[PDB]
Amino acid sequence: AAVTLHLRAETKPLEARAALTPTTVKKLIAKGFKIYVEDSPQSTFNINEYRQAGAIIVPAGSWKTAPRDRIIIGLKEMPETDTFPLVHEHIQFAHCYKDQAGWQNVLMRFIKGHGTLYDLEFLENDQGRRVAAFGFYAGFAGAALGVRDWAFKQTHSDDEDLPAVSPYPNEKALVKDVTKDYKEALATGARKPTVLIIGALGRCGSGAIDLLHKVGIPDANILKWDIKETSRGGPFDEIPQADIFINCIYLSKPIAPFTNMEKLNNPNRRLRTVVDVSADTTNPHNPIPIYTVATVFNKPTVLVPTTAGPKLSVISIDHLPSLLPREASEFFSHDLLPSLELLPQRKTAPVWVRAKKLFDRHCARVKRSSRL
Repeated sequence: AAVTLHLRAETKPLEARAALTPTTVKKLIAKGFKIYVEDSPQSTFNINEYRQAGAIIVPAGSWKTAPRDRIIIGLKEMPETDTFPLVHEHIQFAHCYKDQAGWQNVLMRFIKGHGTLYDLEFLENDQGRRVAAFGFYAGFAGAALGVRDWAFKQTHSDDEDLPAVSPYPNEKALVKDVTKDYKEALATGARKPTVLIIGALGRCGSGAIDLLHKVGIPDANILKWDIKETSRGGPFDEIPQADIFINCIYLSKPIAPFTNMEKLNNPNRRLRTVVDVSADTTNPHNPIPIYTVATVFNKPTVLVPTTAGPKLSVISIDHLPSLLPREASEFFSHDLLPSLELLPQRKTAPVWVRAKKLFDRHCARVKRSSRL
């Protein structure tokens, strides 16, 4: 019943996280698994770390010719330019269950090769909770950039914007960089910022709070809100009153927004930075209707066109965990490990059976002449 996992190197541009880390590979091998790991220069992990963990090192792309019994595990989707049949059982975020452009073609590759897709985004426990995501570090990274933008505004003129950001090698490095910016801001006479976090109880909230504490922002300066508070109904005066606002709650139904331009266009507004960790350009009812652009690492902030009050910017990056690829990967792999240990019995174990049945359901939606 021994299982063989093959960690394919990511091809998606700039993706430096990994589905399995050296630490998790070591544990799996200790559990009887056989693990192959493809060399990946862009990975934040050095290939030698996997070698020392006991992995069999192979060339990038080797999975395409690997024995059919190997389970191919990766993080991001396959290149839309690849069209050959997928014959293996794959574990990955395929992004083809929400009618994404070209989703049918994605599934057709599996159908043609008689392969199987166990999508990471829908892998859940028996209670319905996802087994592995990147919430904590999405909030941690979000808070880090939030502090950096707030600090930038204290040390530069409004004519300048926060410069391009890049992934950090480890948490210590990120905290050190944010702390430096932070201290430089305080040196000018700015007071320690007040931070409002909506969704403070979830993992994203926990992550944001952890970054704030580590940078030195007092627990007293953090207003921790969640459903209990948001249930009052927006707009919330606490948002314009805070120096930094971090949102961790995803809302897409018709309800009063958390804030709006009417409330932001006020000379007494203190708010300088809004980090919407739940940012989604595809959201039909954005609870923070003050931006339409999804910012990116090379241009992290976008101006909110206010008519009164100090310069206000939004950070709407949808892949914040990529700012700390190593830690994001360690947390993710750790959370995923228990499910991975059930692969030997994936034919009957609900966590995997659910994923397989989900795959079958979506495949059944695909009607093509080539299947006749």
